[PDB]
Amino acid sequence: SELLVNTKSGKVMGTRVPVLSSHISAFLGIPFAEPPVGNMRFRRPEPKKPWSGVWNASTYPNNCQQYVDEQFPGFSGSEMWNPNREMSEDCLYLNIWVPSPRPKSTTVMVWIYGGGFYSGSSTLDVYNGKYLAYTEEVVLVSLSYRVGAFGFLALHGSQEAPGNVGLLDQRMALQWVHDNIQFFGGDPKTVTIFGESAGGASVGMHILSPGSRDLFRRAILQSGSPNCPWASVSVAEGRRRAVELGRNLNCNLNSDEELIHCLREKKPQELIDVEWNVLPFDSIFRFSFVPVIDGEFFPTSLESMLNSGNFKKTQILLGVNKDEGSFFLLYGAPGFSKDSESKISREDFMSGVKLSVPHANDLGLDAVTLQYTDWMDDNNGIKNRDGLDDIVGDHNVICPLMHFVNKYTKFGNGTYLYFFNHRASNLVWPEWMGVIHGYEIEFVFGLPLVKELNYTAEEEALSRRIMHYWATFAKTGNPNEPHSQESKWPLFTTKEQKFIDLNTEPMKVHQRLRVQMCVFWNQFLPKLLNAT
Amino acid sequence: SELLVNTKSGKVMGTRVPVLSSHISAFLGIPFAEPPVGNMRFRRPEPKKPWSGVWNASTYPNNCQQYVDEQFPGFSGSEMWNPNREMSEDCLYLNIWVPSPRPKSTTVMVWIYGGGFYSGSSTLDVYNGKYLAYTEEVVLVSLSYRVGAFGFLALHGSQEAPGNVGLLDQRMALQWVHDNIQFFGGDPKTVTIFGESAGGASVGMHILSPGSRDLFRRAILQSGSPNCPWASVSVAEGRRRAVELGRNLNCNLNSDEELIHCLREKKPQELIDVEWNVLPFDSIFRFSFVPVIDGEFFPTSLESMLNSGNFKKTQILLGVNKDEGSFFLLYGAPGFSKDSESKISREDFMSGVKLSVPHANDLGLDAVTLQYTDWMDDNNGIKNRDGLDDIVGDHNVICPLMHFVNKYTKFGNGTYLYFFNHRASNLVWPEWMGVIHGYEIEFVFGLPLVKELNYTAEEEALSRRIMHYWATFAKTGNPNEPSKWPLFTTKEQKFIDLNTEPMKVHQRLRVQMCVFWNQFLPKLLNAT
Ligand SMILES: *[C@@H]1O[C@H](CO)[C@@H](O)[C@H](O)[C@H]1NC(C)=O
Ligand SMILES: *[C@@H]1O[C@H](CO)[C@@H](O)[C@H](O)[C@H]1NC(C)=O
Ligand SMILES: *[C@@H]1O[C@H](CO)[C@@H](O)[C@H](O)[C@H]1NC(C)=O
Ligand SMILES: *[C@@H]1O[C@H](CO)[C@@H](O)[C@H](O)[C@H]1NC(C)=O
Repeated sequence: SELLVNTKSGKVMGTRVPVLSSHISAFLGIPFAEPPVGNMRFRRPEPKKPWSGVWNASTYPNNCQQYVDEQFPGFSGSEMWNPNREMSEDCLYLNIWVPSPRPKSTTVMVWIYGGGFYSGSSTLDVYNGKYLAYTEEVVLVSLSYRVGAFGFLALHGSQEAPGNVGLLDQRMALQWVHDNIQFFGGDPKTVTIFGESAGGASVGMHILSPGSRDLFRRAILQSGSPNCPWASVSVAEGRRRAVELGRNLNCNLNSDEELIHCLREKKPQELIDVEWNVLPFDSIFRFSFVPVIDGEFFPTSLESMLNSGNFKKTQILLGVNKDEGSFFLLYGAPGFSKDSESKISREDFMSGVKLSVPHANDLGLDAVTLQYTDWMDDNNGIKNRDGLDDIVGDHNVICPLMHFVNKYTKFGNGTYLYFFNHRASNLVWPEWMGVIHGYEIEFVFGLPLVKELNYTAEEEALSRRIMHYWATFAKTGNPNEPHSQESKWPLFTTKEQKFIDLNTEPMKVHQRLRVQMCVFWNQFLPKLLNAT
Repeated sequence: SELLVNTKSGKVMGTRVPVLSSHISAFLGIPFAEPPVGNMRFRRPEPKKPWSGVWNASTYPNNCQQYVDEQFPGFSGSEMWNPNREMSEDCLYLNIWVPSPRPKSTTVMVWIYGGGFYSGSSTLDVYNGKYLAYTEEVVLVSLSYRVGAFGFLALHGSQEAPGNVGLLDQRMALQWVHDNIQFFGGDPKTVTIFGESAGGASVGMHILSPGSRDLFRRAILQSGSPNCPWASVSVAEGRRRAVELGRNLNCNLNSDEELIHCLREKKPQELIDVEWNVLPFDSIFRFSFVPVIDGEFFPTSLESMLNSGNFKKTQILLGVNKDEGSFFLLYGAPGFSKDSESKISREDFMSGVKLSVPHANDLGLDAVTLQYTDWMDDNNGIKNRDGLDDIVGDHNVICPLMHFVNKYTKFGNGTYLYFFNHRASNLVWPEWMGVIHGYEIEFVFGLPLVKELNYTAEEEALSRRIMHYWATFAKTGNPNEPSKWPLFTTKEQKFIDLNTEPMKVHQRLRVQMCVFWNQFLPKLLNAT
C-alpha cells in the first residue's frame, strides 16, 4: 500500500490528507527515539527500539514540555505559537508529507521549529507541510526536539545531563531520515535542513558540528544563526544556571548526582514555573537553557571554527525579516503595547537599551544609545520606538547572521541572502511591529495559497515564488531555475555581498545588508566591551 | 591737533589715512610694554616706561619672533598670514584706528590675532582696521603678544619663565586701553575683545581669568574657545616640553635657572628651528608652546571653572566656519594637495584620523573611524577627504566651542551663535578646502568693501551686515538693531547661518558629532 511503509524500526501506516483540491500522504507522529522520561530526562537520546505491528501514524504527536505564552489569552497572533496538542516529555516524534503518487528519490526538506530553545512544536498550523510538499513535489519532514531545561540543562562533566541533548535529538531525527526516508520516496543524499530563529541557529549548528555534517546536503537559515548572543552559553554559565535551577527548587546542591536526581523527581511544570529565574540579568531576547559550547558537539569556540573554516562546506540560503525585534519589545520593554502606536519616551528608550544589551557595561550602553539616537530630535517617540526596534533586531538577529554569512562565504560553495520585508495584509498585530519575527514562515509553508485564509492574490504569488526558491535550492543548491526566465537571485560573494528583498514587488538587488550598524555590533562594540 | 594725543605714558602722533574715498586717524605701533628682550625673555611683561617727546605712531611695528610658513612660496593664500614686517622680540605694540572727527566716548573693539599661539601679527593686511572703524564708527585696536616659546615656555614654580606671559602681554594691552583709550575718544567702559582661532581662545581665556575680566565689557570668539584641545597644556606637559626644548639645544638641564639662562643666550631663530621637536606625538592642529593651566591665570581646570560658573558673566557672540580643518590636513596629512581634489585612499584616511586624534588609543581611533565612515562606500575618496576634514574641524574647533557655548549660556547674560559657510568667490585655495579656517576674517574687517579686491556685490553686502552685527553687538550686547539673529538659549539652542542668502535659523549646531566628541570619546578614553 502507498500508506503502509516498512522502516528500519517497524511498519508505519499513514493517512491520505486533502490539499488544495488534490491529496497527499502524511505520516504523523512517527517516533525516532525512546521516550526521554524518568531516568532518561536530561540524558542524550536513545534510538527508538523497533516495534511490532503497524504504527498508526495518522495523527499529530504530543508537544514537548514547554513554557506556554498566556500574555494575550485568545489572541491568534500569540496563540498560533503555543502547543496545539497535549504536552509531554514523551515527545520525540517526526512528521512526514509525501507526494502522491510516491516519488522515486526526490528532494527532502527537514523542518526545525524555532522558539528560543525554550519552546516550539512541530504540529503548529503554520508548519502544516501539505502545501509545500504538494506544490514543490518534495518529501517534507517535520522533526521535534526537547526544549528548555528538558533539552538543554547542562552540567559539563556529567554524563547524565551533558547538555545539547536537544541538538542531539534533532541529529537523531536526521540520522533517522538518513536511514528511512528512501522508503517514503525521499533521497537521503539530497536532504536540506531548514528552520527559523532557534531553528535557524540549530541548522547553522549542524553545519558546524562534525557529528551532524554528513546527515544533510544543504542548509537554509531563517532569522537565526549559530553565533546569535542568545543561541548559546559557556559551560560555566550553563552550570551556574543549572545549579540556580536547583537552588530555585530547594535541591541538594552538593553534587551533580544529587542535584540531577532531585531535578528528575520534579514534575515537568515545576521546572518550567521557575525556568526564567535563572537568567543573569533582566533582559529581552535571552532564554535560560540553550546550547553550550561543550567541546564535543562544538569542537571549539564558534568563532574559531568560523575563522578556520571548520564546518560543512556546502550551499546555504539564509535571510532575515525587517523587524526582528518588535515582538520582543512588546513582551518585555516599557512603553510598548499591541493596542497603541507605542511611542517611546526618552526614559523608556534608555531602559530599552539596557534591557536589550544586558551584558554591556555603561560605556557599552552609551555607545549603543549614541548609535541609534537622532540628537536633533531625541524626544521623538516614533524614532525612539523604531530605534529600540532596530537595536533588538540588529544585535540579536541581523548582524550575528551577517557575521555568519560573511565568514561562511569565505569557505562555502554558494550563498544566497534575502531580506524579507513584506507586511502581510491580514496581520493581526499592530502596524508599529512591522514585518514580525516568524512571519515569513507562513509564506515558506504556502499558507497564502489557501483561499479561506484571505491573503491577497499578490501574497499567493509571493508565497509561490518563495516556496519555489526554497525547493529549487533544496534540489540543486541554487534558488534560480537554470536559464529559466524570471529575475535572477544573485549569489552572495565576499566581494559584492549582494542580496535581494523578498516581497510582492519586482526583484530588487542590494548590497551589504545593514553594514553600518553591523560593523558596530560585530566589530566595535565587542572591542569596547573586551577592553573594559 | 586731532592726530596728536597725550596718553598717560607720553605723547603720540598718529597719521591721517585714506579709507573708501575718505579718511580716519591711525595710530600705529604704540608701545604698551617694555621690550621683553635679553633678561626679559620668558618673563611677565613690564609696563612701558613713560617717554618724553612725541612718539612717531605713523607706521606699523615689528612682528614678534615666529616660525614662518614657506610651504607655498609666493602663494598669497599662505603668505597673507606670514609676518609682513621685520620680526623682533621688541614687538609689544598696539595699533589704533579712530574715526574722523574723533568721536566722543564711543564703542571700542580690541582685536587679538590667532595663529595657534606660535604665530600671528597685528599688522597683516586682513586685519587693517580702517574699514571697520570707519564704516561702523568704532575705535578699533589691534594688540600683539609673544608667541611660541617666547610667550608660552612654561616652567611652573619659576618666576623667570612661569608661562602664559603671552596672555599677560594681551592683558597689559587691555589694561593700556582701559587707561588711555578715552584719550582717543574710546569708551573704556564699552570695550569688546574679539579674535579668531588662537585669538578666539584668548578671548575665552580672559573671560575665565579673574585678572582679565574687569578690562573689557563683552566678547566675540571666532573659530576658537578656551577649552580647545590644542589651546592649553598642564604644568607637567608644559615643563616637559620646556626641558625638551633645552635638550634640543644642548642646554644645561640641572635646574630651571640654568636651563633658562641657556635658552636666553640663544638667538630667536635657534629656538624656533627646534620648536616643533617638542611635540609629544606626530600630529596636526597641535602646537608646542601654549597657555598652561597654572592655578594662577586660570584658578582651576577650565572645565571646573565652566561648571561652577567661575567666569565673567556678560554677552558673547561666537561662531565657526564650515570647513575648519582643511588647512591643517593640507599641511600635515597624507594624500592632500593644494593643486588636486585630494581624494583620500583608505590607507591615508586611517593615518589621517591617527594624526588628528594623537592622544587617542586604538579603541578611540576605531570609534572616531566608525563615526565618520560610510560603510556602504568606504573606498570613496571624496567622502574620505570630507570625512577626515570634519574630524579635524569638529574635534578642534566646532565641538569644543559648542561645549563652551552650552556651558557659558547657563550663566551668561546673552549668547549669539553663528555658522559661517560662504566660500569666497575670489578664493585662491582649491575648492575641496571649502570655507577655510580664518576666511571669515576678511568679512569681519570689511575687505569686501574695497573694489580692487574683486569681491562680488553680495559679498560686500555680507561683509557690511557682518560688521554691523559685530559693531552693534559690541555697542549694545545684541547684534540686532531695534530678520532677527535669535538669541541662543540652552533650551532652543538656535543659531544662524552667515552667508549671501537670506537669514536661516537652525538649532543644535552639529549636535550629533559633538555629542560624540564632547561626551562619548572622552568617557571612552577615561575608561580605556
Ligand atoms: C488510526 O487512528 C485514527 C484516529 O482515531 C483512526 O481513524 C484510524 O482508524 C486508526 N487506524 C487503525 C486502523 O487503527
Ligand atoms: C563549488 O565547488 C565546485 C567543485 O569544487 C566548483 O567547481 C564551483 O566553482 C564551486 N562553486 C562556488 C559557488 O563556490
Ligand atoms: C615718522 O616715521 C616715518 C617712518 O620713517 C617717517 O617717514 C615720518 O616722516 C616720521 N614722522 C615725522 C615727520 O617725524
Ligand atoms: C541679563 O541680565 C539682566 C539683569 O540681571 C536680566 O534681567 C536679563 O534677563 C539677562 N538677560 C539674559 C539674556 O540672560
